[PDB]
Amino acid sequence: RMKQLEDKVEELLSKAYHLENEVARLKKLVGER
Amino acid sequence: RMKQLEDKVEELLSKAYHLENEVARLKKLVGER
Amino acid sequence: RMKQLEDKVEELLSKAYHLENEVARLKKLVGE
Repeated sequence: RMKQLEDKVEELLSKAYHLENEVARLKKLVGER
Repeated sequence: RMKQLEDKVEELLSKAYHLENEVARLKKLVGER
Repeated sequence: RMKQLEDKVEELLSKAYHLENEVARLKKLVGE
């Protein structure tokens, strides 16, 4: 229970940080102004 | 409180999964691969 | 789609950091 919840939070946070990096790259690939 | 937060982490992980799907779609759309 | 995605990713991050704080407060209560 507690440790499992903590591990899922860490899984979630790394996923979110990778999503944040992908969004930044994509914005650069789109090349809007 | 424990099941409220267990449910919350599953809800956010599901959101992250659908956002990863969207990142893969946007890379295909912008010309990548 | 690009802006919609950026906004959803910002909401995800915000929600996940708030959840992390909540989980740490719960860990103080349940220990382990």
